[PDB]
Amino acid sequence: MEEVVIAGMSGKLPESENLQEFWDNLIGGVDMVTDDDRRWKAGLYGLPRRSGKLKDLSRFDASFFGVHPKQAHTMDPQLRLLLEVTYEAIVDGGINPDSLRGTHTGVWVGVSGSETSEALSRDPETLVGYSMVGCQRAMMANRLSFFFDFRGPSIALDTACSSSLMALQNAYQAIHSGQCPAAIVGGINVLLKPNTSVQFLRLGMLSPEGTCKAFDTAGNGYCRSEGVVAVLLTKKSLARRVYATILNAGTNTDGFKEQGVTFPSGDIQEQLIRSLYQSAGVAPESFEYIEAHGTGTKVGDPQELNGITRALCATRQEPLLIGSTKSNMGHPEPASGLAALAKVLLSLEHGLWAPNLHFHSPNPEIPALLDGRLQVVDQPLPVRGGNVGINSFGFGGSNVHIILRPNTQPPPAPAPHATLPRLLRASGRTPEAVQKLLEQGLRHSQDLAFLSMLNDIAAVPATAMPFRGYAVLGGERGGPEVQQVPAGERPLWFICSGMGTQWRGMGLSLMRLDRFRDSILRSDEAVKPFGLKVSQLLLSTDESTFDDIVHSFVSLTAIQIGLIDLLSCMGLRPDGIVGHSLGEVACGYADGCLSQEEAVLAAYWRGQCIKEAHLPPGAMAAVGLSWEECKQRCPPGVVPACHNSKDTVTISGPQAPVFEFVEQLRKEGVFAKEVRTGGMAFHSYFMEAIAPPLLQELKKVIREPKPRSARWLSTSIPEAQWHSSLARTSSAEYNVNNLVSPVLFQEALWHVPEHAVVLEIAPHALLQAVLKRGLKPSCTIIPLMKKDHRDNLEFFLAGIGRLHLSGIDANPNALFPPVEFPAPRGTPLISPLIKWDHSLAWDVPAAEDFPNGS
Amino acid sequence: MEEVVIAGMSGKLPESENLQEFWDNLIGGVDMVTDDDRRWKAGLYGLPRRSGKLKDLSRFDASFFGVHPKQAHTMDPQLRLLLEVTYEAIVDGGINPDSLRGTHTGVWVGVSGSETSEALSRDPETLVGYSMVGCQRAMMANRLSFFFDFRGPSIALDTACSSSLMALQNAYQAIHSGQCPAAIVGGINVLLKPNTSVQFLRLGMLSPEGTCKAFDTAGNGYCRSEGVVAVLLTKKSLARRVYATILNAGTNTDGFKEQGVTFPSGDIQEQLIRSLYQSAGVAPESFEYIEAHGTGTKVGDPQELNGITRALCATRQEPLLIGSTKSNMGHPEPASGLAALAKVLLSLEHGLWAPNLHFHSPNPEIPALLDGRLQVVDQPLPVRGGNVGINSFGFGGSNVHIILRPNTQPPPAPAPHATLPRLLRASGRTPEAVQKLLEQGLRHSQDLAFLSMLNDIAAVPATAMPFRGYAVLGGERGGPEVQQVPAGERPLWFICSGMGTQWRGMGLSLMRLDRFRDSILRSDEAVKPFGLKVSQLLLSTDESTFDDIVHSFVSLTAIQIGLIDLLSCMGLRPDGIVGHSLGEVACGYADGCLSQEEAVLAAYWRGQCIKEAHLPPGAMAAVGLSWEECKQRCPPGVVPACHNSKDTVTISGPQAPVFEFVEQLRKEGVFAKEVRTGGMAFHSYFMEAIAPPLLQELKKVIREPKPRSARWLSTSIPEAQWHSSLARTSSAEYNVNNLVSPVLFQEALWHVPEHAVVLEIAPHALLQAVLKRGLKPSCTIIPLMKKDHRDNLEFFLAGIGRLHLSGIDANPNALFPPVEFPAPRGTPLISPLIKWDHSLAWDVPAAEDFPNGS
Repeated sequence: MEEVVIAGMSGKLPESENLQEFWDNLIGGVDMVTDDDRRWKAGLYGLPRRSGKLKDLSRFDASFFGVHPKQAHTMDPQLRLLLEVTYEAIVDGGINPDSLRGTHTGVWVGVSGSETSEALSRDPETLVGYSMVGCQRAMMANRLSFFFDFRGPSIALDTACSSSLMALQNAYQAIHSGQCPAAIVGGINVLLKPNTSVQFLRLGMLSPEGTCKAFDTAGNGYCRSEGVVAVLLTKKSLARRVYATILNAGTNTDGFKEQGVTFPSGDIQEQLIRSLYQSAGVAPESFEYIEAHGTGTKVGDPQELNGITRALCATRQEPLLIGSTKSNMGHPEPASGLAALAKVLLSLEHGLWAPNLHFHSPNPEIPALLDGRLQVVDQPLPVRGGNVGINSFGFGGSNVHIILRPNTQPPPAPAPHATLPRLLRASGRTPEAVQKLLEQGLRHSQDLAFLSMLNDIAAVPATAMPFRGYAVLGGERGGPEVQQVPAGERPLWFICSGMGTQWRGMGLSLMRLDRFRDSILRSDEAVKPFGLKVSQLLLSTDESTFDDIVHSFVSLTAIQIGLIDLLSCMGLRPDGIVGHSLGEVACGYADGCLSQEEAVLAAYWRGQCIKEAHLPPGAMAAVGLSWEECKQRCPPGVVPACHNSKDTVTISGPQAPVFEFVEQLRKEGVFAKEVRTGGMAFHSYFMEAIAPPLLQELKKVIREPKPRSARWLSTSIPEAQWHSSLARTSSAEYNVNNLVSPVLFQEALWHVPEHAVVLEIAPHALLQAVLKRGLKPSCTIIPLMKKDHRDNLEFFLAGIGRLHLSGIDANPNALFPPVEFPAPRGTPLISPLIKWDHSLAWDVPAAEDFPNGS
Repeated sequence: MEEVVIAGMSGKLPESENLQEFWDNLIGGVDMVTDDDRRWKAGLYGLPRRSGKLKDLSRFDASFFGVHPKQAHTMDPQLRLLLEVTYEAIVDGGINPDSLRGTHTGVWVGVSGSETSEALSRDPETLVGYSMVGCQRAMMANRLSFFFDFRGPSIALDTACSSSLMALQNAYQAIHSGQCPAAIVGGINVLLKPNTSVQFLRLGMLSPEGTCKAFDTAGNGYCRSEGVVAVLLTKKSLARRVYATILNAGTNTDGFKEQGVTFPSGDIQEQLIRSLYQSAGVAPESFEYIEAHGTGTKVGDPQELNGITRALCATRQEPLLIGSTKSNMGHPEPASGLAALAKVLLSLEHGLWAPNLHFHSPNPEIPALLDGRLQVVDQPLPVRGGNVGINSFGFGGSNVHIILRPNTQPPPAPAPHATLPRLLRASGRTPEAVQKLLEQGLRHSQDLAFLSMLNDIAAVPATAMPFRGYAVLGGERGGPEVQQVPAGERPLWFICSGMGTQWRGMGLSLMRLDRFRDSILRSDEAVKPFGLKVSQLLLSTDESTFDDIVHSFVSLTAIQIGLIDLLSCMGLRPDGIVGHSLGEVACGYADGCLSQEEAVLAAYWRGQCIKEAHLPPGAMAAVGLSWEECKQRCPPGVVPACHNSKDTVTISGPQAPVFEFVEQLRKEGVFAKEVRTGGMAFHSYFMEAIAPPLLQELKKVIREPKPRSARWLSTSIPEAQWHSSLARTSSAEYNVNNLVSPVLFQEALWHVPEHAVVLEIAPHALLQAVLKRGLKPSCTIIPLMKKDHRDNLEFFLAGIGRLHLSGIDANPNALFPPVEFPAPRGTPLISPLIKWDHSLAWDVPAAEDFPNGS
């Protein structure tokens, strides 16, 4: 009752390390079968010289899959290759494999031989026990279920040549019945000992020329080949990527035949095909292509093709295209179904049917090839539309047939959010893997679904993949950044600065993000009744607006609240919060003890009470003196205000004490930074009378307060008063004490741990130099906005990107509108982009480890 | 949506050639594991000396399964044994295998090793191609599907130790979904090369003592064993025999474990058990026995038993019985599930739980064994009632569990038809097989369901099983009769005699049969209005009744019609019909051109017209003269009447011509048999006037006649008049010509073919001596009734029995009321009663055909 789709694909086929190399060789018309001594001699025992073999067989990333190096040498090579391509298939689906770690997904593998098992057990005096664990035929599925933590059925089955498609049929029935949510289908074949080829030669099944002349007059046998293929099957609701939908799948057996056990029977195959499409409810006119078994034998090809033309070409009125990938590749026996399925799905993805090789004249015993009812694809011709049938028949008599419907999702309509720059994060075992992923993301910068699945597969722990990277796409600067991430957990800390950081155009560039704009409009409707709206303070800003201190207060708190909201939808939960005056006001929303409206009205009421009453113009000169030397060198009535660092302390007072330290700024090395904000002496004794009018207004907004958390480190309260009744809750008296007390921004900074990642929440990171000398040198400081930046959205996205390079997982897909659930076809492949650590070589059995009759 | 039942069982286990030998060894407490050099040496390579092995491995009936003797030598022995036990399982179900020849039944076999394949391919210069066909792992299922002509899925699967029960689980899902009507589940394991045992020894899994000390403190490993088991699964409506009903079946996998791939996890097993019974809807209180995996390892037994006591023994209030057949037998790896299932089903059939061996003290790490919540069966204790759970866990991590409910059908209530004698037919390859079946049927003569399934499995062609036999059970004579049947088809011919064969008590003994009594009452209601009823002519017969000729006529035709009805429900369709006067009247009902009422009224009207008019008393003297000499030696007005043979001709005439040939009977060798029937000259010139009154009455009964068939050979019409208008239909003029013409019973007999089987339909076979000298000597004449026989039902059943020995298939189950569809439990097993032609020895690989490190 559930729809079953094909979600992922990966493979290793002759002269085809990756699935793309496979496709290229297939459409290139290259003879992937070769005459090389890569496994045994050229023509020993009278064997054919030509065979299809894999490029390499001794490469395995043993540390990733957690196998001991002594156990990896005594493993079946086909199991090592199956582990790697099984990871690559899940990643090709767009699914992180960690989301299937407890589920009931099953594994079905089609194998037919275990030659490594009998090569590794020839000497009973030097045996090891690990050869049983790494080479037994059930372990080809059980090791996959063990590593990927799969709780479903784990079966290895052998059904001769139809073994791989039979596994697909059983996995189909498991998903269809609701037993399993997902499944993995595999198929493996490796040619190691020549005695099996001598057996097939004496049976009469091997061509002397080593060629599958499919549907040809000169066909006299097949050519043996290798291959390791895996696909990922899932229900429709879990699929990020869809290649095709399996309409139906079934099987039968020939039964008794007078001719023999080996001989094919086309009547039972015709019955299987007709019963399948009937039960599926599809008309035979709707087909356009059928991938035949097509092994090239003398008696098998007319039986199969006459069965096809009886079941399908009765009342059709159109030619039916037919092909066979064994003419391009050779015939891997238990892995022939998934290799043909890979060719079909690659042909559907690229829009062109891959041609057949070695087809010159039709077989005269097949009359449908002579009048045009069946047409062999011998040239590349485009895909028009309809269903594709795939059948594979074993020589024992097992018949399997699949009907699948390709997906035809068009590329989406253009949208105004598609012009915004995006983030792309990557991970890998080596720097080259991260470079490959980032450069392929740069090549396809306008493909939104491709970037979404690439961002989805990047959340791997640093112990598994120790190299991470990022690149900002769609911007003007660009540039991949790759570095090695240290292992372990690093705490994330939030620091939000105070006043003096406003400018012309605060956060406009990232007003294009929807969630930031929603937060800004929420703060707008909150201050709307109070004769104010921060939207004109954002868009219609000139120099007559931010010299006011009320507008500066609300335009600081709203921007910090919007940044915290963006970080909260990002998935990030802070471990420690420490602010600075109005930053400490926004720390209430950062901690959750405040909400939007109370924070914005508290900031506006602070500004309103300050602008209501009037006190002598104040100063904020900054001097190059410590905290203790400033108390003894100020005149009476002049108080130190800000304890930023051990060398930077801000003084507060009137103009004549400000003019007093102009002369002492000439003396020695003393800073003469006299930056003021409206000429008002915040954090001073001049506002001891400001609090009682202000406190009255506040009690009407932050009534029934909530207690502060242990993560919030207070900066207006000294350390010995942290347990008092005033500093447990974020009440109205807590906020008015912030204005009348000096900010202690040094003793809060020494409680930050050793390897913390510090995020600065400010419209301009002017506290970055203070935090560098004020914190431990094993900390990372990341700014989020920069004053007078042309595209501040690119600056924000680079901060999120280097947050990925520190070790904190943060998915930038949540910032943008989500992509529709089926990806459109023609989306680029992901499984060729995965690279492993292949610096080591492992043991492979040779031809001398098998009995030669000596 | 369909109920799945276990219908058949067969097996070959250590020291257990048949399933009964297995049961005996199991309850006998015999250690089926031995220390003999039956496969390799005693303790070479440091291997344990003890192992469980089959009794013989080189026996195969190659001609029955149609394999060439050169192909049989290069076959896997385990496939040969699987073919034989697969036939035995179907026969044990009570089902003829020919009724599944076109159906969609599937085959699932659990294998794990193919050592014969690598022993037969060691020399690439002397290879043969047949070793691929007979030893490839897919062929273990494909050869079964090929021989038995099965169209369903044919899969060989390997899932380590749980491989046999996994096949049962998949076959369960196929029947449950409605995909398959029936299925065959197999499991095979054979120990041939010692290198695999050395691998298991180095892994640490083998006990040094070669003992499975299940649930014991001293358990340190398992003992390797052999075994070939097959069961037959079917839907409920097809089952003649039910062992149990599968309530539920399922599987899962352990997934990732910190301890390793090999280590068992009881938590996932507990989850599987709890999910199964929940989905099945059965309470955990309803269980009474669970067959554990019970391999005897140090860390596996506490994990499995603690998982069982968490899933099952939470709120139970009763002890739960637990056992393990591996303590009796050893551990066959991929065939452990079906062997345990065989032990459980044998224990349910015999009413006693088979005890465990080698259990002395409980494992201290299992606290449920120390307080009584789990109880080990170490003594034979009776079966009380409830469900039985069977689980088998592979060492790769595959977990499978079965819930099955035993059938508790009581033996039926006694009935009056159970005292009647029955027929039992048998077939076999040898005379000893037929003798075994007949003597086991004699031992259980009162078991009706057992005899019904034995009669059902006996319909095999003579080319397959050339020895047939029969025995009449419940009679007083008895005696098995065994002979060799000649091959080919033999035509069946019906001959029904005329008058002069009546006696006192015609057919009474077989009035107890229901269909004969129904035919008699149908003829009774037909003649009821005509002031007659043949029931008092049957029961209330004395010597004042059958001296009348009307009663003799109806009591001949009714008995012959009832015999023909019994033969028609028997399944038999005649090839040639030839009668004799009133026999030729009953030939109309034999041919189908007449019905019951027309035949009975025609016979009664012949008698009524004969008894109406009166003619001079006639004679039927019989003389020892030929047909031509009788015409020249009779006086004028005296006509020869019956041409029985070349030496026997009946004369017809008055008393004074009858007295004339008394004197000539003294002369030479002339018979003086003057037997008359009422003193009336039938087949003579004295009844030329009898026909016109008779014809008038007949036109009112056999109005609108039907044409005679080519099988009916006329005896009142000469050969040259066979195409005339009088002899094409069985009209009223056809019957009145029978009375006025001589019967030509010789020229009809020369048209009978060479090897015909002749059946005599008469209440007393007085024509048996005539047919012996009148027919060819290659014909068999079978009488059906004998005059003055004490039990004529035993005489009829012996005729049907020797009809089976001729070659004609005839099932005597149709004569009696049918047996209810589920057979009651305790019905004797059938699969130990099948014997083969095992006079030849085939090749088995030795230990020297494997690499020893030389």
